[PDB]
Amino acid sequence: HHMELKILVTGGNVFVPGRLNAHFSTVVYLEHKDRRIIIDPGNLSSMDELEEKFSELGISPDDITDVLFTHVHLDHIFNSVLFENATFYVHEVYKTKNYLSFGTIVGRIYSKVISSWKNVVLLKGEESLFDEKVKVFHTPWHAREHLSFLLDTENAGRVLITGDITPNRLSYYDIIKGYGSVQVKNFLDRVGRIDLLVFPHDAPLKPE
Amino acid sequence: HHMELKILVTGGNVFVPGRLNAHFSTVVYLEHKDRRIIIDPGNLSSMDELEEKFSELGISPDDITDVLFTHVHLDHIFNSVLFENATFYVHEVYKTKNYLSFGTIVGRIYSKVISSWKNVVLLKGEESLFDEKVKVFHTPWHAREHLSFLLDTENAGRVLITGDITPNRLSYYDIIKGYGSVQVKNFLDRVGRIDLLVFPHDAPLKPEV
Amino acid sequence: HHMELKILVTGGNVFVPGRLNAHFSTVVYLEHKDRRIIIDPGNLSSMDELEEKFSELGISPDDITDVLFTHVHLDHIFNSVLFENATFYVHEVYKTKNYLSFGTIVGRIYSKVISSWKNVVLLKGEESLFDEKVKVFHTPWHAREHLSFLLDTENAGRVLITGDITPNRLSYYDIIKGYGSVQVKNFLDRVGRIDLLVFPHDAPLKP
Amino acid sequence: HHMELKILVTGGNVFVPGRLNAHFSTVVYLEHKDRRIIIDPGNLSSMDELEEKFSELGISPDDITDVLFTHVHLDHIFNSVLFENATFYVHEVYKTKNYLSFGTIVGRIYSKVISSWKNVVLLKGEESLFDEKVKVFHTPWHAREHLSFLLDTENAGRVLITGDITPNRLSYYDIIKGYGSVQVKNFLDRVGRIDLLVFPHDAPLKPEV
Ligand code: NI
Ligand code: NI
Ligand code: NI
Ligand code: NI
Ligand code: NI
Ligand code: NI
Ligand code: NI
Ligand code: NI
Repeated sequence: HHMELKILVTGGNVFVPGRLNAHFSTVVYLEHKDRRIIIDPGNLSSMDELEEKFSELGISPDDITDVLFTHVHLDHIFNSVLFENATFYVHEVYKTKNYLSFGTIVGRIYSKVISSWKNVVLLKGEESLFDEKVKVFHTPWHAREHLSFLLDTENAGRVLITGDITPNRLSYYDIIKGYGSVQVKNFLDRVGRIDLLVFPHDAPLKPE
Repeated sequence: HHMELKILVTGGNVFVPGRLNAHFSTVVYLEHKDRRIIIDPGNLSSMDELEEKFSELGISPDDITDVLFTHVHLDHIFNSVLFENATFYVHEVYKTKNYLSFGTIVGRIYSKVISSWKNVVLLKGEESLFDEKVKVFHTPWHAREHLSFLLDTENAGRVLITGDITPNRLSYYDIIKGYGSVQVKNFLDRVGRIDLLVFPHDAPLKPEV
Repeated sequence: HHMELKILVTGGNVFVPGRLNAHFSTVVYLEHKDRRIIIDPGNLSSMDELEEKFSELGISPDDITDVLFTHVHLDHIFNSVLFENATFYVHEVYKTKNYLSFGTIVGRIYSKVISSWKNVVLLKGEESLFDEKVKVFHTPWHAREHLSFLLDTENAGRVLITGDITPNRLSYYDIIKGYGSVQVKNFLDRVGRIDLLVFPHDAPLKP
Repeated sequence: HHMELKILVTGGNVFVPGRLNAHFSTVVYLEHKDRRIIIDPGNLSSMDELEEKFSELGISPDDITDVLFTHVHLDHIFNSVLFENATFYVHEVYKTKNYLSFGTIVGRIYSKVISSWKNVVLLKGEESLFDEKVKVFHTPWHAREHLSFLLDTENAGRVLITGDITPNRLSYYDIIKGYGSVQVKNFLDRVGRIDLLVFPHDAPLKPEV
């Protein structure tokens, strides 16, 4: 039973201080057996791209069975409100944050999104999920609850969903050049040879 | 009892076909007597600006008493989900649209936003609200439920919230130059002399003499 | 001799009053005989998409022979600076505008772009260009120099490059619904049956 | 003779892979004696904001005497084409990069911008400029030519223009939390107590005690 990967959205940034916040994460779709899995469902601003991709795939949001989060930042999780039948997976320490302290307005939005998750599995890191096709790593070098996911796929080989420990190619290159996070560098060394790096705010890359 | 206007957000556009939709409306705040009124609460992408402005004003979303919509487009209405204590005002023909036919995904979002409105006043056009400080016009030259609002303010004089019949200054200039919508031009002629045009996707403008 | 169309970039809008102006036009590429033609070269913010498309096509900006402008707005014309070997086509009345009056900063950028056009063909409207494959219409319902182009293509049929008289699909729908520009509506009636509408700030549409 | 700081633009990001690149840096303006100084003139997309700030200041691009670059990335340097009378300052090792190899189109744009700089001062790091009001640091943890600038200002105290070694507040917080660049962290330790951090793609921040 093979796991197939599709990148529904490659993420990016839209940010003007005090005026515009439309960051949007990469959205990863996986099919394995009877599971239809999303990692980082993304932000509202990706709605038209997702509409198009769901239509190509012949599926509805109602068919998504499992949704995993690298972390609890709105630009990665907002679209979670679409998936009423999914089980949601997230690192347990997210429960130690007071999201209502994020600002009157912003906190209310986090709270409404988070409250919509009716079935939640809390992770610790090191789990291997979906018949060992998905390995979970606790990678708290961005947010305390941050996770990265290593995927054993048929069509794309061994794929690392980095999350925001490496938001884009430049951040990855900074690690290679030796002046980035020592923790992230050590983590990448631990993971070892992979076929594809899937960043949250850039197009993916085959490591050199 | 004077009505005071503050423009919390001047709107704009962020659109890349097939990739990015982050249009965001102008957000207008009005204080009159014990009412705290918003016209077009805007889009999620304005959340940091709104945070700042609410903080300057010393208010919370819970203090908003009334929210009016030019029309039912997400970039104007999304933030309506923040105002749990407000009465919502919208043109009655919005009920004749099937929002779930807007796309599986996009329809679901519209439906969830619209369902959050627990107290709704249905407008027809021509209403004079808030002790005659707000005049409602049915201006369906964009969407069937579209409304424009004329405000009698103390601090900004006579202010027309156009909505999307004139999204920005260039669209207004096209009317003035004679090659824009005949219906919108007629409407502006009807309204007559005003002090300020507040567009949904641009900075406001003092009109030509 | 057939004319082939490729849409290199579908345009859009990025605009925050007082803070951000990154509007970018649709960029149309046409090959006909030995001509490599661009209509509305676009804005700086399309640079990565253009790099990718030029690389797919196996061409350089040096190989572009002809560049036509719907009108002289920066989000349509900026990338003209890349095409040093091209002949530029533009409506003659652009010369009657004082671009340095656009603002000290913005005027300077217009002036620098416009000064880079070394070979210019001035159009009036109604011209048929490239062995009658491109018909030029003067459509001054946005800017006095504004042009629209009707293209007789092999791969996409009859294609109207609207320019900013209809920036996107919504503006076209407003005309269909009867409350948009009467002049644009009459223009579209005059053009008649076409296979594709190519807007400057949206994906194209089969009418 | 005091040096006055004005932040003309706070920078940001606009990036959609394969479709849109409109990153734009913070733009810093300094007045000292007869000098009108820009650090990182920014990107084309800031043109309306710059227009408005230049108008407020009562100056033209022709009045800018000095322009310094944190580094040679288009979103920081593009607007350099506006300043015909300026001396440009940049780390010498930029000359070792082949900008034509950045891609046919992108390389062309870099080359045209860089060619417009008629008077250039090549920096090495550790220079003290403008009567010692500006200290230059070689901070190559982003690009080989990358510089940061420490400013002694009258109106904002001691200000660090970080450049892209810390693009925004989150990158700075990562350093404070202990999992960011060791080199950047050691650099901030070396700089010591300052009043303001000016990031290239975010609003500035008063540092942590
Ligand atoms: Ni994050
Ligand atoms: Ni992120
Ligand atoms: Ni609308
Ligand atoms: Ni709108
Ligand atoms: Ni235009
Ligand atoms: Ni345009
Ligand atoms: Ni950089
Ligand atoms: Ni930068």
